Amino acid sequence: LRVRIAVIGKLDGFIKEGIKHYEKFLRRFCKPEVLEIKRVHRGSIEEIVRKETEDLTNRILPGSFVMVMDKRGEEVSSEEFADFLKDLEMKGKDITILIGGPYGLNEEIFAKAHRVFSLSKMTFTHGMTVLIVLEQIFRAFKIIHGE
Repeated sequence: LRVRIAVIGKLDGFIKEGIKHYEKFLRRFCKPEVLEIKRVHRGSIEEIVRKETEDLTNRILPGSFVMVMDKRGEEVSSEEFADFLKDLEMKGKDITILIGGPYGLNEEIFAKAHRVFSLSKMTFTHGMTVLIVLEQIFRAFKIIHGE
């Protein structure tokens, strides 16, 4: 079961340390991968967002369940998230999670998604989004597996 998180933007030091921390605990349940995508596009905000969105969509694992994180998406509790994960673990379906940069995402991405989730009414940075999602995945695998 592979779990890829593709994220636009350079991750801070503490964010990379947190990734390593959650990866160590997640390895008993899945194979996690965090891909950092270089915020190097120029032009109008619309063109920057369009190119960043293409960059994320080009990192979707083929045949995976795609979760786009966006505050416009549906809110979900940890219990609900665990149900989603239990279902995907039952199906042996890999998961790609996509996180945009500071200007947001282009619409072409929503048509490639199986679910669009909002983690809060609050705005989180790209790095904090990665940490929250890895911790929720860990939490969800613990709930499902008794622990």
